Amino acid sequence: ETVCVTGASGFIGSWLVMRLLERGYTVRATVRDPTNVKKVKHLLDLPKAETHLTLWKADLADEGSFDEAIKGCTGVFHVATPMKDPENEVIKPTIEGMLGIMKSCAAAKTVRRLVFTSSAGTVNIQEHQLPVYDESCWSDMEFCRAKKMTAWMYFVSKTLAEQAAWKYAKENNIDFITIIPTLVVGPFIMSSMPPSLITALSPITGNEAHYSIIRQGQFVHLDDLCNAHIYLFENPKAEGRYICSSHDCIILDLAKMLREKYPEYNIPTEFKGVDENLKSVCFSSKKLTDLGFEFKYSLEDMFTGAVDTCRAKGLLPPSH
Ligand SMILES: NC(=O)c1ccc[n+]([C@@H]2O[C@H](COP(=O)([O-])OP(=O)(O)OC[C@H]3O[C@@H](n4cnc5c(N)ncnc54)[C@H](OP(=O)(O)O)[C@@H]3O)[C@@H](O)[C@H]2O)c1
Ligand SMILES: O=c1c(O)c(-c2cc(O)c(O)c(O)c2)oc2cc(O)cc(O)c12
Ligand SMILES: O=c1c(O)c(-c2cc(O)c(O)c(O)c2)oc2cc(O)cc(O)c12
Repeated sequence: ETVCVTGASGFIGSWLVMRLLERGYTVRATVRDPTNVKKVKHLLDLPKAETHLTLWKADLADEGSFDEAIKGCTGVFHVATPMKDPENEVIKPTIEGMLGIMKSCAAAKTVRRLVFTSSAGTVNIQEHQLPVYDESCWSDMEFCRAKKMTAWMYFVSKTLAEQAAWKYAKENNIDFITIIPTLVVGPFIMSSMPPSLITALSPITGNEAHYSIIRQGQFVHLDDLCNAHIYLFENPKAEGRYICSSHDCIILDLAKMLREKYPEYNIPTEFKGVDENLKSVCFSSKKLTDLGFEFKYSLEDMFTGAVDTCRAKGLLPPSH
């Protein structure tokens, strides 16, 4: 059958296409710029890309642009998201894009299910942290707007887009699933540095401005995540939002896993404002596992796959 994947040039999108191709789907991968060799080379190099992968130019800002790509699809995987005035440059596009792709799905008449990649930023952005988050939990928009932490506009954009999308999904018998990853970490097929690896390997690179997100962190392996995407597309019992997250630990525990694996790097021992009495916040993937889905990887796997791919590509120095 034929499935569309938006944001195929990205870290999650390209890995998902790979997996969908390996499982024997015919894939329509969407990109904003098909002439960009540094993004399409990696797509066109995937197994079965010659016979089962087609490329489609589309942009979330352009109303109707996903129309033709989606027409004749049985499934859509909406992974793409827009990345000075955030309210209009990021927020509105994301919501409109989202609706735009369900409109395009309905216009298509052939889509049986739409799977949206959401964000942990839709779940736990509030001032007080619960010890365990689940799918009934939603982020606090007034806290986002009033405090404006790093990435606030992506918290707000994805929360609003997913809620706007659920409205539409119930209205129009559009059968909609959402998957909520926490920090996605793993090897990758792209030659640019995955954004979430800038955050995950921050203990190594010393990028302080990324610590807050891993102070109390949650993690999922890219391959577990893509599988979860396909599983949920297929498994017709699937309903609702699904958290996809395999590990949680505070930054001390992360950094401590890393030091032991990577003596080679200058991985600090203590972090500002972080007691060992800091509780870890877990994202419960019970709803997903109760369906039957199983996680195949470990925190160690994630960061090994990551650091190995990053050095191989010259994105990380081999030591400090
Ligand atoms: N990685 C994580 O830790 C993580 C965790 C939770 C949720 N997510 C969600 O996962 C998705 C994938 O993120 P990722 O980390 O794979 O990011 P990425 O590698 O930066 O990929 C993002 C994709 O978005 C596409 N895109 C950006 N602007 C677009 C636009 N205006 N129209 C159409 N496509 C556009 C980019 O395509 P081009 O640049 O080719 O145009 C790129 O393919 C995002 O929705 C994000 O919110 C990621
Ligand atoms: O670069 C960043 C980023 O992209 C996101 C992000 C968060 C979400 O919830 C999303 O849904 C999303 O698309 C992006 O958060 C961040 C949080 C930080 O503390 C620091 C960062 O550098 C980022
Ligand atoms: O999409 C992203 C995302 O959801 C989160 C995130 C992870 C968590 O574990 C949370 O608890 C949380 O609230 C947000 O971080 C990110 C960091 C990046 O560099 C880039 C991203 O795209 C995300």
